[PDB]
Amino acid sequence: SHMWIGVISLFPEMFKAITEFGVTGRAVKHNLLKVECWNPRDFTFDKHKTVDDRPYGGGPGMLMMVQPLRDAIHTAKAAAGEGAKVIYLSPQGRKLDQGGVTELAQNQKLILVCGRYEGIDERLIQTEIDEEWSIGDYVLTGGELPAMTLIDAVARFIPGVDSFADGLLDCPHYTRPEVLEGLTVPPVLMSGHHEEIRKWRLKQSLQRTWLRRPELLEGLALTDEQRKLLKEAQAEHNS
Amino acid sequence: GSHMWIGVISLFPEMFKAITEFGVTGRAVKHNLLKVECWNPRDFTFDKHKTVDDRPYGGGPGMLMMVQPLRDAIHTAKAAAGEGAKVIYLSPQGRKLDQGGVTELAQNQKLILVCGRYEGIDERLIQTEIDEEWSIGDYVLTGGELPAMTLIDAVARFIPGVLGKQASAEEDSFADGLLDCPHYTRPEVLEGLTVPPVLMSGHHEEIRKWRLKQSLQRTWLRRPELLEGLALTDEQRKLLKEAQAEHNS
RNA sequence: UGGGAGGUCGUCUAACGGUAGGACGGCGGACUCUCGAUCCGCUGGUGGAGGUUCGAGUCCUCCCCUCCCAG
Ligand SMILES: Nc1ncnc2c1ncn2[C@@H]1O[C@H](C[C@@H](N)CC[C@H](N)C(=O)O)[C@@H](O)[C@H]1O
Ligand SMILES: Nc1ncnc2c1ncn2[C@@H]1O[C@H](C[C@@H](N)CC[C@H](N)C(=O)O)[C@@H](O)[C@H]1O
Repeated sequence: SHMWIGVISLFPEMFKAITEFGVTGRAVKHNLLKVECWNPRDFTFDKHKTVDDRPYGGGPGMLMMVQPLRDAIHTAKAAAGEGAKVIYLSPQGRKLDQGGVTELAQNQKLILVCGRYEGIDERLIQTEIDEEWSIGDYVLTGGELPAMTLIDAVARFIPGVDSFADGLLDCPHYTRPEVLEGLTVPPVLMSGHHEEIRKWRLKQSLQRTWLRRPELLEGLALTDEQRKLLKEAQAEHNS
Repeated sequence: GSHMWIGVISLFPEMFKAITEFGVTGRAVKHNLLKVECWNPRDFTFDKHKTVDDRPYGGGPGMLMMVQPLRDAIHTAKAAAGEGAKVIYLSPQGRKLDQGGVTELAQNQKLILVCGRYEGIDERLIQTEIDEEWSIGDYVLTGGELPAMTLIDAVARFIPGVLGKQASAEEDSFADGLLDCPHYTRPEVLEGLTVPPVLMSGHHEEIRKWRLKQSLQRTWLRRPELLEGLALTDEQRKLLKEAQAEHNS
């Protein structure tokens, strides 16, 4: 099985950033992931290929023009066939987190609408969009980076391609040399005992989650081992 | 004129064309309002195999970035940037980015962004070369390039002259700490839905109040937590109260 | 529907008793853009009757509608 992602964007070339590079790029070459794009501009019918328009009530800025965007969405929705969910990238949507990523991952086909300018017509959101998703509480100039972020995150779940895995931040990592700028690698990682290492790393993940993002610890049911190790870390932090 | 410089450390510098050749950010670059320079650790690898990943102690998942190429790239960039440059590591273990953080980061004249790949980077490079760690969200990506581009884009909207003449009236979410109001454009009736008459009224004061009320109502219904510590005018309190009543009962 | 005040394009704002303008909106067009930028046309008004005056947005009367002050 593979993942198919439809994208509606005025700047499809931006998507090369994920399709021609890294793990996701490798995913594309092996046909494990396909990303098809439709450009509202290819759907205009005028001399200047207009894809934006003025918002009613005046004031500055522009919105994406309704017709080209709509036609692109219907065309993409068509090509996608039955069962394809249309998602609009927006700061007012559901904030992405690992749970949202896994849910989005269930879907076999998705179509991602990338806004530009001041956004899209509200009626298109009500009539064509199934779900709105935000990548964070901040505003960007467009939805392409958010779309690629979502794609990359879900792409990690495609067969043949873990922090947050258990609700915890990842542990610290080390590689050669044994000593770097007077800093030595914790002896336990070189001890070669898989069990001592596993326990040390788990304790570190727990300590970091507690110290940097302690709130990520309310919704979890720690195992006896996790509760014990966390208890130890808190004792070490301020004795 | 207004200018900002962003140094980037990345194995895939070409990814950055996504924010430098396109849109508002592309024009900002084309007008020298925003400058992005990229150093690639692969160009600093002694390894004859242009190898940039090394094995993690303890065995485990994946590979880590090789220390020497990454370190040399960071020192070269830091040296080129000169003094006063803040070094940031993109990582999910970092401070979660939000609009307040974007304004704060936007307070820097020079920044260097380190983009990880594979399982990440040696913790000691973080302790010795990194000033701050930032995450774009509670989810895991294959690399720091998208997060870096996200950070750059987010701060770029705040560089004067980027959006154009009087961007102070340009409306986006979080700009004033509230979510944006809904927007409408031509045609007047599509898929049975009509544009709210007030926006066609030409009545300026009512439109200002409508927009403000919509922003308050939408923020209240979708992200009420933002409303927890917000300085508000008498008018916003009144308008918000009207909206809360209107939906309830 | 008691006592005050007031009516000009859709909105805001001008005009001595002398040919009713401007800004924004709305419609449409140029930039030759990826311009969330900037320009340019077109649309459109004195609430209604009387009366004074050579002439009324302006002054007088009545009618209507609107705001403020206690139903
Ligand atoms: N936090 C975000 N998450 C996902 N997409 C975003 C985010 N911020 C901006 N975008 C995209 O950027 C496009 C252009 C934005 N300037 C529009 C913002 C819109 N006016 C709002 O505040 O809701 C939006 O249509 C979205 O597609
Ligand atoms: N949410 C995020 N915010 C910022 N950077 C991220 C995010 N997710 C992944 N990255 C970066 O992209 C790469 C992700 C992977 N290397 C895995 C990282 C590993 N889980 C860690 O704990 O660092 C690293 O460079 C991360 O710093």
